[PDB]
Amino acid sequence: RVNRCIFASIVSFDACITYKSPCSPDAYHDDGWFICNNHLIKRFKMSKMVLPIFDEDDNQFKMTIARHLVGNKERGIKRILIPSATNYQDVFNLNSMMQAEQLIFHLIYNNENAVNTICDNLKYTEGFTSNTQRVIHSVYATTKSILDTTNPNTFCSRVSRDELRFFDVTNARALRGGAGDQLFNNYSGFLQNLIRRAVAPEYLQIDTEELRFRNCATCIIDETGLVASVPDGPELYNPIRSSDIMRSQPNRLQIRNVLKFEGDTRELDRTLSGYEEYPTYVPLFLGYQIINSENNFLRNDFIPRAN
Amino acid sequence: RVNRCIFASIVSFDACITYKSPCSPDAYHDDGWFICNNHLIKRFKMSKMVLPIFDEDDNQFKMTIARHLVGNKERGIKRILIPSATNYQDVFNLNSMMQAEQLIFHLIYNNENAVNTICDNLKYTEGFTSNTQRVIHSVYATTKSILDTTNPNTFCSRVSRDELRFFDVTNARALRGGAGDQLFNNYSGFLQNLIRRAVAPEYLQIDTEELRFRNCATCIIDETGLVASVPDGPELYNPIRSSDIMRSQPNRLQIRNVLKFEGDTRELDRTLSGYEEYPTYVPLFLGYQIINSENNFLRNDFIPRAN
Repeated sequence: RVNRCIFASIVSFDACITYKSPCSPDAYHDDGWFICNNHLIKRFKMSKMVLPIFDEDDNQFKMTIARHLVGNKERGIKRILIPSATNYQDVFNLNSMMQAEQLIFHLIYNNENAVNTICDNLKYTEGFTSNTQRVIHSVYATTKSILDTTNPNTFCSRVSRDELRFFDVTNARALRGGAGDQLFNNYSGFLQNLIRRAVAPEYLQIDTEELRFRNCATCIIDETGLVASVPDGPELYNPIRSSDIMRSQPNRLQIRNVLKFEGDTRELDRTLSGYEEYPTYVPLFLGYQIINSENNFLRNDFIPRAN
Repeated sequence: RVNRCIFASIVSFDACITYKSPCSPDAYHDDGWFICNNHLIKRFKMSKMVLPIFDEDDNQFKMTIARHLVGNKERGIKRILIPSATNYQDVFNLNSMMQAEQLIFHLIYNNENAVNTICDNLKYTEGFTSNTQRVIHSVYATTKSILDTTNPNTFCSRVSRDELRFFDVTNARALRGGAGDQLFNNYSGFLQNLIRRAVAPEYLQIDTEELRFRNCATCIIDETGLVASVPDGPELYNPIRSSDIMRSQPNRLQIRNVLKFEGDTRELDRTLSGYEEYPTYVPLFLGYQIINSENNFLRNDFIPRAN
């Protein structure tokens, strides 16, 4: 009934022109992700999806998982999914989109100086006190109201030190972790919640048993933020297919369409019926997870967690 | 209209007891495989499935791929998918099933001595010449009629040397291959066709472009046949779930159901709607493929192929 996306309250606070809100209907779900899918695929290279864990005794249990939207020939900056604090202002080219987007992003990355600069650049204009002040305060309040819940510290911490989620394999039966954990713990609580819900483990630990869902990692935590780079090998094929983009003619991309497949393949598809198609898009997979015996996985209330 | 599975012609040539034929309806498809899915999952640890390849210019192209039916705690013999000539009679305990099954398996692995022994053991019985003679010729003729088509040599070879399928990564832009290729070329044409349609490459080569579908291998070619052992790590999780088994109560397995998941997770599934479920089962993925420029992939007529 109520939207639960940070970008859902985006407003072009000129008080004259209306504003957009392209959030998909899944934003209203209490899934734990606080970004609508459209904003997830437009702002970052991610896409919500679910990973179901089965058994032999007919039991269902599912955990969320993200997906790449990056291709092959894109290298460097274009491979970045969630840039870190140092490398976000350059990759989001913030002087292009709306002012409220800049405010939201600067709140996300704890850049208070940018917030003050946008506020005092807004202040000098005519008609600020009419509606701009109240609208910018409403946007700020909504962003804070979404940011605090994801934050672990807050006023009174509802933190559950149960799911030891380490994005590394060093002393698996311990709390020892590499610099990846230090980099991951350097994000805002919203960022940590998003990256925790986005990437699913390839090794899992419940009670005393060990589970495995992949053989090699897919992404890696870097100083340039979360980057979709396969370790030790050429980048994985990703067909991109269809995704939304800002189409208002500011500038056009070259794209340089890598594949065309000019041949005809109607008969081959016709002769192969439903065989559980198993789509070949590349999902995220990184890290080692440990679950304590006492913990529960049915806490629908969004709890930031901490390892 | 006509079944294209070897095991579809299985008949208990006693002329008194009726015969079984549990092939699924997909056996009648001209999909390239020559084993019904039911026999595929009952005799070997495979299950047919398809894998579509996309582009950016709205084109479709799909190739076959097999699936594991092996769990985690199974080690050694139970990890064997398609046993080789040396290690097939021990793993298939051939003295337990029907005689015709033994004949088929001995024809598959070019064990002519076993064929002659089964024939001259059948010869001495009463009523052999009445109908058992013609039934054993019927079974032999059908098995040979399926075996020769997959065979490359035969009478006149319809072999195409365009697809270079290497189950190794050594001198990718060359014909050099490791011992895996030598072991693979030691199988019957039926076996080669099955393992060619079962495992899909992790790198693909069309013209000059390089494609990728996995970051690390899943199975490995051994002297003990095709064994489903992931390299460099613990065995992958596989729920097994529901599969057919010989249900006549001769003996009962311990199974030792590994997971039970006593917890309740109805609400967690309720709060997550359709999010591209992405099933987490383990498919086969091994080898490097090269496609020449002029080759075609719409040949409905099955061709054994040779690298």
